[PDB]
Amino acid sequence: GTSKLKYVLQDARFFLIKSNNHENVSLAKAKGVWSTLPVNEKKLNLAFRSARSVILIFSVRESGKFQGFARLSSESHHGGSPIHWVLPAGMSAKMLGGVFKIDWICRRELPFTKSAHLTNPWNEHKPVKIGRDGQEIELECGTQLCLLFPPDESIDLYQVIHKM
Ligand SMILES: COc1cc(CN(Cc2cc(=O)[nH]c(=O)[nH]2)C2CC2)cc2c1OCO2
Repeated sequence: GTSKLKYVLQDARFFLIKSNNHENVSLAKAKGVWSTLPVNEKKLNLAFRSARSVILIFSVRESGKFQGFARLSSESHHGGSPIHWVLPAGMSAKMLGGVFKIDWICRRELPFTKSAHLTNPWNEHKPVKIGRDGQEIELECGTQLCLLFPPDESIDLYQVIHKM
């Protein structure tokens, strides 16, 4: 069903997260963590305090797809286990902010062709696939986008609900 998912998404905030490669999304899916540049770290920490759920919707650059979505379970923190992010040439790990813990809601992919009818008011009503890393997605567009993903029957939202 979709009812627990709708409950988790109720009054949520949504952010488009771009990854340079599949390797970083794979790491995030395996370890339940994400990290970003300080500009987006500040936005996400503010959002985490502001709303019952903050949803990150992931898209690997040039893949033509979203790779899933996850809920922030923490603000960013430093000093944990280093994550061997495949950083681009020239970016040290020190350029990153802290690490956010996340709980995956859907690890299935969604092609951009399936979201062509959804526009994001916070990015000039451009198709929701279009946006910089960290672009906020307005509630209604973000909710409908998440509802387009194939159901992920491997995940049980019971434990997620208890964290709200
Ligand atoms: C494009 O190369 C980059 C790689 C990273 C490593 N990052 C993936 C990631 C990619 C991204 O685009 N945005 C993110 O927040 N994270 C892992 C820490 C999770 C961070 C970057 C970045 O440029 C903007 O900051």
